[PDB]
Amino acid sequence: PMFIVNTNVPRASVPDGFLSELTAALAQATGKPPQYIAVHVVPDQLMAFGGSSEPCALCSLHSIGKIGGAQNRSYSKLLCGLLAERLRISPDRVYINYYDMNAANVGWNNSTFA
Amino acid sequence: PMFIVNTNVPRASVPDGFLSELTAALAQATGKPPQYIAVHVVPDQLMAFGGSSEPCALCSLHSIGKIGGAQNRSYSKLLCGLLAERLRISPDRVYINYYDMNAANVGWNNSTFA
Amino acid sequence: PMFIVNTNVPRASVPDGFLSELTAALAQATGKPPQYIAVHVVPDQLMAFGGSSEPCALCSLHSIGKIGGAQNRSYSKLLCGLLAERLRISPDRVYINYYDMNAANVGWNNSTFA
Repeated sequence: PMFIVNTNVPRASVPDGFLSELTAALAQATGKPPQYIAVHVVPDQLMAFGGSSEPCALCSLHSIGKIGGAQNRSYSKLLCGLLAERLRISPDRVYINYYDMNAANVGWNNSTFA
Repeated sequence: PMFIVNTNVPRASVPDGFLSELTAALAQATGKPPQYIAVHVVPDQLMAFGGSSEPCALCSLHSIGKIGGAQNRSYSKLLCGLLAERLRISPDRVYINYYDMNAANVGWNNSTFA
Repeated sequence: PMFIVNTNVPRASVPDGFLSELTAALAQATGKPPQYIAVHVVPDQLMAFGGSSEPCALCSLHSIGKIGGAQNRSYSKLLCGLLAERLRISPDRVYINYYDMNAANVGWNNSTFA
């Protein structure tokens, strides 16, 4: 699984430990080992949400399976909760796009997961 | 809806008001209230289009519905027009990927839109 | 086609000519003229793979067709190989997400490819 967060929050506001906390949380949530979790945080972005430049985030989670109605609700609660507690971003200023990737469309270690 | 522009145009060439203008134009184009529109501009990128480093942009528009043949043509005319007028990027050096997201696959406010 | 690499490798470790090399390689691999190939490299990223900050990359390849089981295996061997040779990233610390785009969902030159 891969989680990317783009945000206008400044780099200095990202706490130590944030990638590691995301990694462990996403391993637990998705049922995949932490060795398979990739995370990427991109602060200091030029963005607006609802025409306002208050803190906000535009995120993605890609996974081969483990994506669906109830699972994505659970991910959203988890991930909004973390963005709120660690980056002080209001949950209603977060969008997360979920992608259920076909194994044949995910490259790794010179091949694909198919 | 969420619109992201990645460009090699430098930050100083992005005019004041660009995110606001995109916000309002996309609200109008999609028929969604501006409170729903997120915009993100990423200047100064290391990118090439056709093997040339002249101004170019790689963009995305994600929306729950409001995506389809004729709509996407209309968005492209709108968005290439803005990139040409404001960032001096030629329309033939712009790619925009359109994504029709399922509401279940969009997180917001601790949940999803499903 | 459009290839994006996000990496924690620093900007100074990206060799001059890397974008051109990726352009040529992808033109050959996809069978498209180089004029259609767009490439984007984003170094110095805050990212982790498996909880570790050793060199890694999260990439995408979008193309209108030319995506499938065997092709994507081939692209992954090519692209992992280039990342390993040129950026010194281990292939087992690379994810590449492949996207087969509909021509109606790709904007260019004030319209779409449909």
